[PDB]
Amino acid sequence: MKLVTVIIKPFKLEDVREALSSIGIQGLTVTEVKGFGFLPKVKIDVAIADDQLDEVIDIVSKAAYTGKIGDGKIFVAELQRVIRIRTGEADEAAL
Amino acid sequence: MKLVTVIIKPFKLEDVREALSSIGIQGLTVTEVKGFGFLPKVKIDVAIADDQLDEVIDIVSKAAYTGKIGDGKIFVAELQRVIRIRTGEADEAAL
Ligand SMILES: Nc1ncnc2c1ncn2[C@@H]1O[C@H](COP(=O)(O)OP(=O)(O)OP(=O)(O)O)[C@@H](O)[C@H]1O
Ligand SMILES: Nc1ncnc2c1ncn2[C@@H]1O[C@H](COP(=O)(O)OP(=O)(O)OP(=O)(O)O)[C@@H](O)[C@H]1O
Repeated sequence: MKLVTVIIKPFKLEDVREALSSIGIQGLTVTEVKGFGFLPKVKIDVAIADDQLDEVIDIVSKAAYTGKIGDGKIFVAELQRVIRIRTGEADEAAL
Repeated sequence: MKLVTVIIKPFKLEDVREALSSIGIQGLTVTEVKGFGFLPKVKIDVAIADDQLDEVIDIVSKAAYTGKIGDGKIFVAELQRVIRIRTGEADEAAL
């Protein structure tokens, strides 16, 4: 499992959110944040199966790209476990 | 050490916060976020010792459970280190 974090300009929220839906990813979390690189930013977190990693950074990158400074960055970390409180399903079954 | 992240409906904040206190966990961080699954959500992060993992997801799950869609999810990641700036204590001593 992986946790993929995208931090971008608040205006590209729509573009990345729709890109995500393309490959069947609707579950996600968005935090209003400030990035010093201080300006308003949108942080988007998404837990996925290992098999989807390259598929996700690909679609996100293209969705955010403009070629101009400030397109954003992608951060990847390992997720030891995910649990759906309602069912108790874990990992891939919890998504 | 582990980082346990709970994302739930803003109204269950109290229930989970009290559940946490039951097993002696008062240290925690809460972020107002939006979850697309877009609606206001409460993200609760809590760093703990390894020995407390099952104890924590157990109490949180029961505290949040209703059986109805939207009970929330739990995300677990490894924490390489924790430091208490004031003392310089690390890990379990930093909690
Ligand atoms: N090293 C970092 N550590 C933590 N947050 C970071 C780091 N680098 C960037 N960020 C976050 O990611 C956001 C997006 O970065 P952005 O792409 O705008 O950076 P830039 O340096 O201005 O341009 P570019 O990435 O195109 O060179 C930043 O506003 C900030 O919130
Ligand atoms: N795969 C994911 N990646 C990132 N954030 C997620 C993911 N799945 C859920 N979340 C976050 O967790 C919150 C709680 O999920 P919630 O339990 O409400 O999901 P659901 O699919 O509506 O219902 P259920 O979990 O009961 O099937 C979401 O609003 C979102 O902020």
